[PDB]
Amino acid sequence: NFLDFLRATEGMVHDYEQRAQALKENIEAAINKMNGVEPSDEYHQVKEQINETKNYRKGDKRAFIKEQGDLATLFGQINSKLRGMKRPVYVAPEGLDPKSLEGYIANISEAERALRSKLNTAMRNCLIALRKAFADPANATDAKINEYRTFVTDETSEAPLEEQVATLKAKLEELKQVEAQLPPIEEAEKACEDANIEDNEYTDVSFDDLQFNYEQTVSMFEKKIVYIEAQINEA
Amino acid sequence: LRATEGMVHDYEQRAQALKENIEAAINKMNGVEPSDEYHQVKEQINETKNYRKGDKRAFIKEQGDLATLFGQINSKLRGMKRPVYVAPEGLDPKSLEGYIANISEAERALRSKLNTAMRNCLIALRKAFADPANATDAKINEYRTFVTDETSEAPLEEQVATLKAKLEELKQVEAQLPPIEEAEKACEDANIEDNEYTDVSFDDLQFNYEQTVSMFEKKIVYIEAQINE
Repeated sequence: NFLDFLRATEGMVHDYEQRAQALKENIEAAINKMNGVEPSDEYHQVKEQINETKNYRKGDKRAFIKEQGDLATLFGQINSKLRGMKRPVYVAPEGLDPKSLEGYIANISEAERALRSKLNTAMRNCLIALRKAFADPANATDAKINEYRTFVTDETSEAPLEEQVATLKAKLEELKQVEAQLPPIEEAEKACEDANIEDNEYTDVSFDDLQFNYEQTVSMFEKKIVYIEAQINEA
Repeated sequence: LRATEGMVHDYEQRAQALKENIEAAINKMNGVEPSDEYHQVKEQINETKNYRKGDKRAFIKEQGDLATLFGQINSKLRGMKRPVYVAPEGLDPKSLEGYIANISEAERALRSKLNTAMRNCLIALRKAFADPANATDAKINEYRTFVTDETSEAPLEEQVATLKAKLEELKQVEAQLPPIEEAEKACEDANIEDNEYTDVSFDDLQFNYEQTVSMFEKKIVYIEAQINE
């Protein structure tokens, strides 16, 4: 009968209006949350921020999209039933019609892409910083060792043997100071591996290359001092 | 006496062997052609890292050992008031140091070669997903636009048929989805975590298809309901 139809279509309108408003408020809260995110400059924080965007993509993002489509269906259904009964058309409140709701879906979709893009930028810059944090002192220390490598491999001295030995011992003591500068360089490399970094355009040395260069250079100094002191004992 | 004879023969044999080993390793590196497939390029990069901790260390250690040995020989000869030992051409410690310099440069050049192949590889993997994903997303959205348009002045039986005809067209899309999921899995195998070239994941696309189909089905049902009323 006619009063049942009117009551049923009124209840559908009441359900549509309440859900459309709730959808709008929910999208508004989620888009504001996205736009409020400030990307970190620390690796594990950015990775969690990126992981947070995946919770939206798997959760409310689908909930919003489904509910917009469900409401667009319901709006069409309401007006379908009204047309069939020669009733006035149903007009949703301003900003709550299905097309407005569709536009809010596009709004948060834009905000979602924009958030993801700035998080990806912050992640690449974080990785570039981690690379440079290893490269700069690694390049410094490698060049410093190589200076001492050049000295100990020079065969050109015509100085008396005792002066050669004193000079070699003094340079070795200098080089040995480098040993204390290595632990922080290893730490920087480990931080790179913690971020799963697998290339470093900024250096051509690994920490093991550096540690090994130091140890071998020190040993060459030691062995040269020994054999020159053997020469001095033979006189 | 014979100590120096034996060290010289040992030096010259080892200096020559180091020269030839570095030379062969350089040729090998210079001859690597970067692959275009992710797993191959990954394994090419793997081998440079194994050179880095294998023969690279062995060549560097041996160059330094031979510099030391050349030093020991001449220290012994000077103590004995004898003339200095001069290595054969190309085998002196400075030449060996230059061969270390040479292979270091070949290592560097190859490593960047492989790093760009890997970058372009991950780009191609991203595009292999993005291009069909973007195309299918637009296609689904075309049918989403159709079913959410309520401008039809036609008999209900005719709207139902048109909606069923459009739905059947839309269901042709489902067969396009499995190749797109495999393109995503291929990205996940290369540990790709970002895609600048698309705004849609595979689950986004699947969901859009599932919801758009369902909106057609529900619109069919409530117009069919109006037909018998």
